Amino acid sequence: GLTYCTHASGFSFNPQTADAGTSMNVVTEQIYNKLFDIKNHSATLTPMLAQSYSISADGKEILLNLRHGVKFHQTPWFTPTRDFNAEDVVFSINRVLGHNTYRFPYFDSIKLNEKIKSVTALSPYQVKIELFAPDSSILSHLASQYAIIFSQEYAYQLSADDNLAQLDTHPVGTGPYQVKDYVYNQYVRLVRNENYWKKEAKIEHIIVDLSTDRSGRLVKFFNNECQIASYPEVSQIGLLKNDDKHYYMQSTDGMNLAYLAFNFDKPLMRDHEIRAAISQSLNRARIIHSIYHNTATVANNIIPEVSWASTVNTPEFEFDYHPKIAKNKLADKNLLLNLWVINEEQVYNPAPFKMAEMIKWDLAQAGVKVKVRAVTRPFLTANYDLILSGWLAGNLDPDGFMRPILSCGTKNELTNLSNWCNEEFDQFMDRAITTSHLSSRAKAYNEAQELVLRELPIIPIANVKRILVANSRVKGVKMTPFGSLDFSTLYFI
RNA sequence: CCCCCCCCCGGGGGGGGG
RNA sequence: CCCCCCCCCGGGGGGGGG
Ligand code: HEM
Repeated sequence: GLTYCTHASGFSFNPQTADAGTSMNVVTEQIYNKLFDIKNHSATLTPMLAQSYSISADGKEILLNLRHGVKFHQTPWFTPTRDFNAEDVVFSINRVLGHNTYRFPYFDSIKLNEKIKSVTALSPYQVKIELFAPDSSILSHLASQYAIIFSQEYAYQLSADDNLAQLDTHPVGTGPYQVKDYVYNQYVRLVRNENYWKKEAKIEHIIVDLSTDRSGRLVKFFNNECQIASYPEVSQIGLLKNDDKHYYMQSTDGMNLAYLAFNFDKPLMRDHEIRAAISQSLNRARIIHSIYHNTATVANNIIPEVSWASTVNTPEFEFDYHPKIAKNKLADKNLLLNLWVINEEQVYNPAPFKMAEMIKWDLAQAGVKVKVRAVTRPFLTANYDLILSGWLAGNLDPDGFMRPILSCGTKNELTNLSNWCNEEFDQFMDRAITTSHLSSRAKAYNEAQELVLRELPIIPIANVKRILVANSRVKGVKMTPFGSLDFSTLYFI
């Protein structure tokens, strides 16, 4: 038996209804399968519930050849009568599109229904996707944590009794692990799926512990009630070592960006002169040590270096810390600005309010008055001059993170906190998915990044590392920038 | 119930890359 | 740790014999 301890913050049996850029769902990574997986810095489509695919010459039609003999979980709440087929695929994508099955933040922010025309079953083992125009990002989005396949047989039985809410309370998937029992925001008890379509899970029983706070997580670990500890307290990390023979640490870089956005609804914030000066006033180097204790990189980029689309070696930032230039342009302007901070646990921010004080301090030195406000996620959904946020993405295709944050389509949404719209940026972004090749795609993505780093719609603060601690007994631990953790590969020695 | 071909999975052996 | 070929096992589909 293995125990995985992590935060109750962001816990869901459905990453589709969850707010985008906030989590990597460690639970749905084990109980649900996608059509494809992408687990390499080359973005190679690993076939999962889809054996293979082919794209029409014009680029507007994708055919998915689905795997045979795949069966859904046999749980107390559901007992399947048939194998996985095209009907389960058709139901799952049509739901997020808003089409006949007979708010999805991620899929809304990438505008899937504007990408996809139709998803239809040709054979029981063949699905046809119609596209409005060629999109080289479609299968990467269907390779993401958000594109899990649900049971059509289960949803038909649930819709029979108005019970379709149960889908997210009592799950049924094709994953290597199966849900046994749980208590909300406390624990999840997983059991190995015996009739899995791939190499079977090595550990029969896994418990996902959500109960303990960030501080007492390493406490529970060293008390041996916890064999893998995820997201530990940042100050506690500097107490640990890599020499120890009873525990090891594993870090990973990726798309985990903390940033500051300018509200472009504020006539002052639409001024490039003040935006470039505010950035010059911020000592982002000093923030990385006080907030992240060497578990982050000062970010002068939006696309991480682990992305296939990082062809720029992140050049020197033209609006980096210089308080003398900042003091001149801002003090004489006599500015007072409302800085909002989302009051929640952030994966890109261990201490978001502490950082908001360090920003309030750095800006006062250059003659800017900042008034920080603790704001809730739904209150924001219902005014700020600056907001402190970020993005965590496993999908390292910049269509999945740069489009939600900076595109015109998402301006009046929670994803684009800048309320920015640049038709030249949208130009590069649209171009980057009409071309199918990585050379062509990375060129347009670096052009858009270069535009973002000069127009300054956001100030990138940190390149954050996801950390975990594991016991020496536990082998088969592989932390990747591409997703959560695969519990299938875990085993004791 | 017995026998071919295709696809997929798992295992073992030979070869190739860090 | 990643990738070829051979062999074996299991599963799914098409074909052939009582
Ligand atoms: C490789 C170098 C290792 C050294 C030098 C080492 C040393 C020790 C020491 C000194 C203790 C007593 C507590 C202490 O004062 O540290 C201990 C206990 C223990 N060690 Fe190790 N250890 C090593 C590797 C491992 C590994 C790989 C495991 C995997 C299980 C392991 C499992 C344990 C366990 C479980 C205990 C507690 C008693 C027990 O469970 O049998 N050790 N070891």
